[PDB]
Amino acid sequence: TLTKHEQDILLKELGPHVDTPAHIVETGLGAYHALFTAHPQYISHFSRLEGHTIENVMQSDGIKHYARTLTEAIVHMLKEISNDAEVKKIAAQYGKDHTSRKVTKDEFMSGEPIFTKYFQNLVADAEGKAAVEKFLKHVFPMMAAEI
Ligand code: HEM
Repeated sequence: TLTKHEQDILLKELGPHVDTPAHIVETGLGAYHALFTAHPQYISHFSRLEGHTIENVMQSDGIKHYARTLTEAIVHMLKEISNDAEVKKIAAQYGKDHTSRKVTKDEFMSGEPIFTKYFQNLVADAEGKAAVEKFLKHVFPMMAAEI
């Protein structure tokens, strides 16, 4: 798992992407955009997005809700990453929050490489890009266990 320094560095580099209400939504939007471009069939699995296509999903109201809650969840896990017990608990709950019968463990897990590339591209440098991957590779399976 992340060392204290890796957590600090990642928080620093993600900070300017997760500060303002707008940036928090913006960050989440990009992640889902990447996800739906690779897997447009996942769109209909998000209840608020039903009927949208990849052509128009980014303009829905629903995607802003999802964008906000995604960014918030990622940041929350990052902030607790040095608390083994807490991050495990938070991660498990976020997995459980994926109640929809439309989403499976395997579908969830397929988002890992996509979110990894996205967040790596979003952060500034090599040290942050490596920390992103270590961070996501660690937390994806934690959440998926409860899906
Ligand atoms: C970094 C990894 C992820 C995190 C932290 C995350 C977080 C969340 C959170 C917090 C919610 C609840 C939002 C609410 O109603 O309050 C949610 C919903 C959802 N997520 Fe994720 N998610 C992640 C990855 C994915 C992936 C890759 C998929 C695609 C398989 C996915 C599919 C869904 C679906 C279908 C919902 C339910 C939308 C609803 O019921 O309205 N998530 N996600």
